[PDB]
Amino acid sequence: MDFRIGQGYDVHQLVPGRPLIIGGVTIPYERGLLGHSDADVLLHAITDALFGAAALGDIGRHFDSRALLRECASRVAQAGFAIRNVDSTIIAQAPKLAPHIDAMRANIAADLDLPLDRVNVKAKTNEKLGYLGRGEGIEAQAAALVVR
Amino acid sequence: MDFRIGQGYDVHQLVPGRPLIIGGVTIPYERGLLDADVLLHAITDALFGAAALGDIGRHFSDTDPRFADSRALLRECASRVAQAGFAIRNVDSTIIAQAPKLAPHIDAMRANIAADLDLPLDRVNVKAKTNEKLGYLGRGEGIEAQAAALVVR
Amino acid sequence: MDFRIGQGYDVHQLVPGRPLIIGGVTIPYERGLLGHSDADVLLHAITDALFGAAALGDIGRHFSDTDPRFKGADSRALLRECASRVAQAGFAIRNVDSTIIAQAPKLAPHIDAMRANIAADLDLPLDRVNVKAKTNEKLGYLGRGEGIEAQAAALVVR
Ligand SMILES: Nc1ccnc(=O)[nH]1
Ligand SMILES: Nc1ccnc(=O)[nH]1
Ligand SMILES: Nc1ccnc(=O)[nH]1
Ligand SMILES: [Cl-]
Ligand SMILES: [Mg+2]
Ligand SMILES: [Zn+2]
Ligand SMILES: [Zn+2]
Ligand SMILES: [Zn+2]
Repeated sequence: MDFRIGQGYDVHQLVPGRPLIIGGVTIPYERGLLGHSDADVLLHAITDALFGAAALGDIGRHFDSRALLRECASRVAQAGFAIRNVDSTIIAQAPKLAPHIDAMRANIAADLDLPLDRVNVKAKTNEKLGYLGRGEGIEAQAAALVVR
Repeated sequence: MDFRIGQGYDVHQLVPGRPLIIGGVTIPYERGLLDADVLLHAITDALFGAAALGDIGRHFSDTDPRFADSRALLRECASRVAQAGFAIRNVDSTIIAQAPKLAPHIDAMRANIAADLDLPLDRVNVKAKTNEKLGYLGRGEGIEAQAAALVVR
Repeated sequence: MDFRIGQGYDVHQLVPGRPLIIGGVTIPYERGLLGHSDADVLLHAITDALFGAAALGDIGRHFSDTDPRFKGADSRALLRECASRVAQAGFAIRNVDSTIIAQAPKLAPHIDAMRANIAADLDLPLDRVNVKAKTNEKLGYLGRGEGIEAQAAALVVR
């Protein structure tokens, strides 16, 4: 059986008067993510991880972020792949993410047509180090397993 | 069969006044990590990720009276992964530290992790990188670990 | 069905007077990457991921930072030897995915060429090799164009 892995990376700046949307979840915060779309850093990293696993290139080559994640899933199936699992990490000094995670995971599992038990979202601070630890941006990392 | 991957990340500040412990190994150095075992946390996180059990923060709170050191948490993690129905297939990882030299300590760390995970030794790998004097890591202000894990149900 | 995964990281400083070589492609640019070898950040990260998947240590173990035979070393040749030691360990490579993070130059026009180089060195079809390119959204030393980073994941099978 023809397994493939992919890995994704994303980061966006924290700016004033933007809403903070991570994993499809709007979170109350003084700042939000700057990007050309809704800047959903978690969903972007997963998207890239999925594109990588199917050897379809990346987010820049192909293109709200949930519609984009859905399209990615469609193009992955187009290529003949099925998604086995997604895992990920959000790196954010603030605000607290713990309470929003199950929701993010539910958003992701819906968009990808996966059962909840095949999707995971983890959260880390940056221990006050670098631009992340200063709350100047937020990073996400993702890993995806697919099979042909 | 029913394979899953997981990935882990971790970082801790590196300052005078503490012992340096990485992958269960104490390392002579003029600094230490605020036990703070980056390598073992990233790997634990990777294992929960693969199992889709959340993360180390949900399982072992900076609160709970039940918790101990990073190898104990790794064992408990492994046991919880087993109960969800997953056997661990392999682990790989990278420590990014500008200093001190990690090469001599690598087989020791791999030995701890394989013991803790109940794996054949040839299923655990640990790599080491500098950050080429770039950023907080390259200035020695902290140390990062990265981990990946394959599991099967 | 004895599958293994690996992951890899690399960074190098971007400096005046050096060739810019990434994924084995020489990119026209006024700066290049600094290292002992040709400092190909992408191939190094992929080499790490392969060594890691096979549990063979890492690129420092196999091709020391200090052995003068690796001065100006072609990193494609290092990747090929890596693939060779992975197969000799009994693994076949199934796929590689990877990411480059760089403020500049534009990497999109060279990405296919990099994928081609990697697929040849690993003896894979193009459709099992993927290369992605990111900016760091202007954050940190990567945003300041001080270095270029790469990440890789590889799946192999015994
Ligand atoms: N920002 C956060 C980092 C880690 N854990 C959280 O719950 N929130
Ligand atoms: N800190 C280290 C960086 C790179 N190699 C080592 O062996 N140790
Ligand atoms: N340096 C680059 C970053 C992102 N995309 C590119 O095409 N190039
Ligand atoms: Cl940038
Ligand atoms: Mg990083
Ligand atoms: Zn993004
Ligand atoms: Zn930690
Ligand atoms: Zn390198």
